[PDB]
Amino acid sequence: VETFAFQAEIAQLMSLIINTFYSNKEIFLRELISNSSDALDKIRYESLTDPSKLDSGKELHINLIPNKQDRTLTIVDTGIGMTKADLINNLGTIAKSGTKAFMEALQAGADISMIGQFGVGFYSAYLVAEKVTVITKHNDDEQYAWESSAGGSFTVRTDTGEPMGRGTKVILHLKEDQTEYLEERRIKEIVKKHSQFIGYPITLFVE
Ligand SMILES: Oc1ccc2c(-c3cc(Br)c(O)cc3O)noc2c1
Repeated sequence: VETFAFQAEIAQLMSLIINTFYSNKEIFLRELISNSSDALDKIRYESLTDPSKLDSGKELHINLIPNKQDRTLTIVDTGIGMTKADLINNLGTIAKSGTKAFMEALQAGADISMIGQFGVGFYSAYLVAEKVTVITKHNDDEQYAWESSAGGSFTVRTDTGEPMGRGTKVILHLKEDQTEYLEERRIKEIVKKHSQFIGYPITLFVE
């Protein structure tokens, strides 16, 4: 298990998300589904010239898996997946510059819901999650698990869990007061409101 420090700017972003009074937390799901869509677009694009890229899984989709016993909401996609380097480099984002822009926008009157416009939507997960685990598999790398409960550090390890063919799984370990996001009707509402034009099947698992 390797432990890394967040860049100061990203730690600042995370504290802002965790500490700011802001009621419209539901947008985290839109942001994660958008990320999944982007990753699915990437593997589809690659497959247009090299169909063997889909040998690790032909179906391009997004699954939403609530588990009330574990208090987790898991978002699974069969997108391109991230390499170990992607994970370490802020989950494939340019988060330092994105955070700078986001901060400046907030000071000018923007609100947290606009986070995705700055390319750092992943971190909105911390609106509702006390811990986030990201399991990922790219065609050109091994399966890795990234994890952070904020507090300035994240870990990366090779994943010995259930193998995924290809793609990314974001496991949200929800805060005690945010269990509404495990309820079918609430999740359905959010998907319908914010993700109407995502061009991949979004399947909400039931329990
Ligand atoms: O260059 C990239 C950037 C992000 C992702 C992702 C990804 C990252 C997050 Br974070 C997420 O929530 C969902 C994803 O599919 N999978 O593969 C990628 C490749």
